[PDB]
Amino acid sequence: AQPFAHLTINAASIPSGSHKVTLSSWYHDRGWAKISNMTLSNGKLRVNQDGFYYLYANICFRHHETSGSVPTDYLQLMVYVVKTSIKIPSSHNLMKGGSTKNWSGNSEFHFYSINVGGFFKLRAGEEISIQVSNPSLLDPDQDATYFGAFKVQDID
Amino acid sequence: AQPFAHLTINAASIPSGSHKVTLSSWYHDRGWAKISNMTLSNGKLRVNQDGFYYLYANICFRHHETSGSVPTDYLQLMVYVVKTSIKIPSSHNLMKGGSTKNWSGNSEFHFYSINVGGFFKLRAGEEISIQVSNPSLLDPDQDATYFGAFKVQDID
Amino acid sequence: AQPFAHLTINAASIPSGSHKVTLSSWYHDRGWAKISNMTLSNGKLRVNQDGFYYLYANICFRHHETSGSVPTDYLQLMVYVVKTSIKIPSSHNLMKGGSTKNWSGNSEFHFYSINVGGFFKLRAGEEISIQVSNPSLLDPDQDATYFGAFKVQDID
Repeated sequence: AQPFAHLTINAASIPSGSHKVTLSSWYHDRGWAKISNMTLSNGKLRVNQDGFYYLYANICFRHHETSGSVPTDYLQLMVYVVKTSIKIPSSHNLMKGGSTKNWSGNSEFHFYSINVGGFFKLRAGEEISIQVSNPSLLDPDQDATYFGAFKVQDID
Repeated sequence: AQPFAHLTINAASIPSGSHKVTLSSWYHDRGWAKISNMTLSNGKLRVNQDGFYYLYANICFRHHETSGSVPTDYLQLMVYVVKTSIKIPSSHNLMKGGSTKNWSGNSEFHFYSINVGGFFKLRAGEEISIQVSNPSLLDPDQDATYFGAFKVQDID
Repeated sequence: AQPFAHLTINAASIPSGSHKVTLSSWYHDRGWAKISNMTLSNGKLRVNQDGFYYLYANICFRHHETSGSVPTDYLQLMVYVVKTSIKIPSSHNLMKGGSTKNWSGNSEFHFYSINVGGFFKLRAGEEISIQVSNPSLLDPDQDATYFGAFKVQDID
């Protein structure tokens, strides 16, 4: 039936840096993770069926004093949903979300989630990927960090 | 026709504590609140028809110095969208969102909202409910705190 | 086919005030901005076909110390999705989101994004618009600030 995907983060895809990076490991076969009529290729969600899709992502970041220090008090926690063309490899942000945070001292725990959503016209061959800042602060739970898409209607 | 629900907060389901609780009272028949081919049973949204639904929630929290003061300098405003099943009961988190906030001195007025959304496969008999921390800080307005769902396609 | 819109901010509709305003200039014809069987009239999205629609908005605010300073150390960064009508002079709030935030001159860069979404029953002639506080702090990129709608089903 109509294409779709709901992907949960695989805790492998997370270095120990602050640099913005493409998340490359997502489950598509366990818990809430599912996919149909679309292809997952190392963090790249390829469209197989032309259409107007509703796209979305939810990203939680967290930090507990107990787990150690971090280079700085002030973080830029951002999420970018990117479209890339297998044909014309031009790459652009479909959506952006996030917040600057002062997780400064004398607080045992800090947490913050970001969500984005939107309706976009997609062509088979096009790929959707997720980039985030501070990926070492990501919350690994499946109810926490995910992204997905579902076709609403055909190209018109 | 296809099932759906948009439920608004009934200011009754609001204790005076900071412990996380399931919100049990939502309207389904005034203002923007509505429901069709779905059943609301004391805070639980039961699925009637099997399908792939888009689920969402928006939750607003606020605080006035005039109202008094916060339980602590550092607060944790969170939302959890929980799924349950007839027999074989088992609370399962579908999504979570939130932030840690320092609500003190600053301005007699503090506010923060959270939103979560996602595409899930659902079976008749399963129930969607909402839990939040600091429920006594909820914004009672129908445009501030609500949750809902709408079927997108049949199970496949 | 079924109606929809995805509108992106036109940097014209941005005053230099802190006063809450209705954003009056959106693109419907370039980049990801698109519209089908809905009509844009200076900031309001008119519904032309009765239906149950999914509505959404993403708003991003940001500040560069190089741009000068913020009107207050503690800012109210809010968005309200409002419904008005071609006929009556009413004005109804459908969703609200936002946060109070300290951008107290220290860090050289501040950013914060908000997103809201919901399922609403709409009649031809009703119009959707966006109101935000601190409009001079809006991020003008098409992936940062937008709102839209897509019909899910006919009225019932």
